[PDB]
Amino acid sequence: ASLDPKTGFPIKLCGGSASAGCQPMTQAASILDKQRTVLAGKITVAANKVPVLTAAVDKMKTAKKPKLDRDYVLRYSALYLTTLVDAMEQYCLRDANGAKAAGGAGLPKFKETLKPASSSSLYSYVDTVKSGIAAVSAAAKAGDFDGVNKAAGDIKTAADSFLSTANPPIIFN
Ligand code: CLA
Repeated sequence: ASLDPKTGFPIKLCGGSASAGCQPMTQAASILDKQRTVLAGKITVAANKVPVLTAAVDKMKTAKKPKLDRDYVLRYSALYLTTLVDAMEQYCLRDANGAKAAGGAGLPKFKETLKPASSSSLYSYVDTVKSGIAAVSAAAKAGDFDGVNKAAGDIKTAADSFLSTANPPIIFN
């Protein structure tokens, strides 16, 4: 019904009718819906790791000689924020062009010729996270501890907002 906070994994038997059965061979979910639960689970893991940065930045400022580890803030941004932004963009793509993005147009390639992730209803939330990445990097260069904390909070609100409007089908295959 929801996705695990850390692992991100998902948390009726009729004859002649799929009846949205969870059991395999009775599953009514499309491969697109299964791809959407995967992307949503990956969005869930990255957003739930935003609290971990907030704690690290608080430990940095409380230290006797406060210093901002540009390397930690930039490495967390490289490891979690790129993940979250790319996954949000992919969810937006699958929503905008439907099956075409699930492999219906072939191997991922340049000149995709499918509806872009931009112009999606949920794309505005992806723009908020892109601003959050820029703030996390700008604050780290500046040395502003408060800037990193709020920017991570802005990303956390945006990712939670995305999932709520997305209403991703949770599929236990
Ligand atoms: C065995 C290796 C393996 C495994 C387990 C996965 C697993 C995954 N990949 Mg990866 N991937 C792999 C190899 C693998 N990949 C390779 C080699 C490539 C390069 C071609 C990719 C390229 C790739 C991309 C580009 C994407 C994934 C995605 C995914 C996720 C969703 C699965 C999916 O899209 O199925 C989709 C499967 C198909 C479209 C067809 C494959 C054939 C199916 C699985 C078998 C059906 C059997 C059927 C019942 C019998 C025949 C029926 C008859 C009618 C024909 C999942 C985490 C997606 C994702 O969400 O991750 C971000 C995604 O966007 N993968």
